Amino acid sequence: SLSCDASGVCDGRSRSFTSIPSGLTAAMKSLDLSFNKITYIGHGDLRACANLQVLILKSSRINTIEGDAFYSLGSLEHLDLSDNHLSSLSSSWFGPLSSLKYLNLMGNPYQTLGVTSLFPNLTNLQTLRIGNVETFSEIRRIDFAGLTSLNELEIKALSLRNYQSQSLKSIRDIHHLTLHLSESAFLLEIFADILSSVRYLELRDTNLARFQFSPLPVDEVSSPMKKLAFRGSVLTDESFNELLKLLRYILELSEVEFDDCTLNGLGDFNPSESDVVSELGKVETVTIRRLHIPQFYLFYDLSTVYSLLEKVKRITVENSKVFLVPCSFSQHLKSLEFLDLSENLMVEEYLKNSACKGAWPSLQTLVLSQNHLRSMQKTGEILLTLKNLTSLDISRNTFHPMPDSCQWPEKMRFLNLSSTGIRVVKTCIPQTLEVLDVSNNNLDSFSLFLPRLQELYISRNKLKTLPDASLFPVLLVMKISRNQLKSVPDGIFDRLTSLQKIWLHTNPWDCSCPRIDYLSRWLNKNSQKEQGSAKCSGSGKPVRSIICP
Ligand SMILES: *[C@@H]1O[C@H](CO)[C@@H](O[C@@H]2O[C@H](CO)[C@@H](O[C@@H]3O[C@H](CO)[C@@H](O)[C@H](O)[C@@H]3O)[C@H](O)[C@H]2NC(C)=O)[C@H](O)[C@H]1NC(C)=O
Ligand SMILES: *[C@@H]1O[C@H](CO)[C@@H](O[C@@H]2O[C@H](CO)[C@@H](O[C@H]3O[C@H](CO)[C@@H](O)[C@H](O)[C@@H]3O)[C@H](O)[C@H]2NC(C)=O)[C@H](O)[C@H]1NC(C)=O
Ligand SMILES: *[C@@H]1O[C@H](CO)[C@@H](O)[C@H](O)[C@H]1NC(C)=O
Repeated sequence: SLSCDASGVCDGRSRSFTSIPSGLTAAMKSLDLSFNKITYIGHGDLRACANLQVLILKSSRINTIEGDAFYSLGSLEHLDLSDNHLSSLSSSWFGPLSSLKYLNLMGNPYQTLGVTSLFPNLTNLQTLRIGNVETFSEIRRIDFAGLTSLNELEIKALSLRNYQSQSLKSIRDIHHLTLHLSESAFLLEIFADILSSVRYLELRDTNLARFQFSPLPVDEVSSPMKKLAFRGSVLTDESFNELLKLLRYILELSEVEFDDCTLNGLGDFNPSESDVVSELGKVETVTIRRLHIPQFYLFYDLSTVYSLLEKVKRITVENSKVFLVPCSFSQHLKSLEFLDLSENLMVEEYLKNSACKGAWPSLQTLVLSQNHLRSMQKTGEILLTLKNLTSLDISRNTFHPMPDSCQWPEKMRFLNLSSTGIRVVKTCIPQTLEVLDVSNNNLDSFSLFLPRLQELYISRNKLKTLPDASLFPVLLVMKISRNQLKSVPDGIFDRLTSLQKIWLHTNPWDCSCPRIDYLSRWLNKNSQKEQGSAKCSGSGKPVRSIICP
């Protein structure tokens, strides 16, 4: 019942197969037998497809596979056996897969990878995923023997009971290691074994409240780790300080991320300057998303973080209930160039303290997207302290109408006012602008002369008339989809002499011929410039298809 295309890609997915279909051929390049009910794979089921490159067997109900089932798949590059019922793995399955690049064994109920190294013959392996949520409980030294370099290694071990020291040490290089660990018990041992190989370590769902640092029993070496991320972790202010002590081993770390974590303030954590980490090495990017701090009144005089972020260039603290960045802290972020405080609780009065006289000295880009700002004039006035600011994003803030006169940072060339509920644009917006986004608002027209404007985004508004071409003599990009445009003045787009891209779709274009002639002809001569396709109101026919005699 399977169907193959002309390139040997065959689909046998979501059938009710209870066994590998018979009559497979050497012409098959890809076989998808996922979501079936193939309980057993025998000695000869896959012997005929010797040229197979891709074999997907996800979520079928495989519980038994004969040891030599893959003997003729010497050209196989992708094998997905994830989410099946394999409670035991056999080294025999992989012995003949010399061309294998991707192997997914995750989601099967085995407790360990077995007593025999499974991957020594997989010399070309690039991606390996293993483990499960409830049963994988031990990682052994023999587990990764034979593997030298991997682009991605994912180990799901939420129920881990034991990690044999040095298990991960035999791997020479790992570009991205993803570890699902529920407890911090083996973190020091694991960390010690990946110091020479891992370039990006990602730790998921780890409760690190009990984590405590101790120098590692390993020889000194230059670690290639550049990125470290924690996803869904639980920390205490004390354990966080302990984690920072690991930085001494990863001197090239440049980026750190904390997503969906929770930080608990002990309330007794009174560390001396001796045990407190105040240096952050070469970390230049810090990204925090959805951080939950239960009781902030349980933290001490957090001034150590001031010396911690002095060299950081990019900081993101998104959707974490931030309502204030104290002035003294802002003054210490001397190297900061990009600051994103999207989806927080910032209001003008507190932003005024956050952006005090010498705050964020080097700042070039400030994102205050989804906050509680109400006045564009007051916001611009407050930000005059940021002398080097060139880009400002205040989108998704509910602003009252803007006035005719406003003060803004002198170098500001980018301003995002998308989704701010504005009904009119006034001269509050400066002529220094090169990029303006006023999309998703309630605008009925646009008449602002912005001589240096290179990009205008005004999609999702209520314009019934295209803004005058003379308003943007050097415009490169115009986005005006989803408005209420029915026509355009003859020759208008040819007057946008620098135009490179334009979005005109989702508008009720009137394709009656003694009117749509110019637009249809322009679209035919400028297909490269159009993004999306303008369609006629009613028929839904592409505007370009219309030809007026
Ligand atoms: C961020 O913006 C600030 C703007 O204040 C930049 O700092 C300012 O840099 C200028 C030029 O280097 C300094 O002006 C100089 O003042 C002396 C007076 O002693 C004068 O003789 C010179 O002719 C010149 O006008 C100014 O003092 C300084 N502002 C401060 C901090 O007081 C800063 O360079 C920008 N950061 C980056 C990396 O873009
Ligand atoms: C002006 O600000 C706009 C509002 O933020 C911005 O549009 C938004 O751009 C982001 C970034 O791509 C989109 O985010 C999408 O991707 C993230 C991460 O994968 C998801 O979490 C989001 O749900 C979303 O799928 C937003 O969708 C998009 N908002 C919309 C609907 O417009 C503009 O790009 C900014 N203008 C300029 C010129 O930079
Ligand atoms: C891989 O298969 C070859 C087949 O000749 C076998 O000799 C070898 O032991 C297997 N794994 C190793 C150790 O390379």
